[PDB]
Amino acid sequence: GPLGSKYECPICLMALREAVQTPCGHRFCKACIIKSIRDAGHKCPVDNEILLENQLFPDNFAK
Ligand SMILES: [Zn+2]
Ligand SMILES: [Zn+2]
Repeated sequence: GPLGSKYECPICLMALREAVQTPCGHRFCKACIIKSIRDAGHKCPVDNEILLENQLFPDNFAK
């Protein structure tokens, strides 16, 4: 639809579910990134940095 993502998961083009931040600094949905790294390869699709499941940390939005 509208073009212009604001903290969005490019994998599903949906708003971030549970928001898991990578060490790369990119936040993805807690499932989309997992199903992209243990299925295709361990990388963030945007910029191809090596991403591991244990390296993912849910973002604290309670601040
Ligand atoms: Zn997603
Ligand atoms: Zn990245």
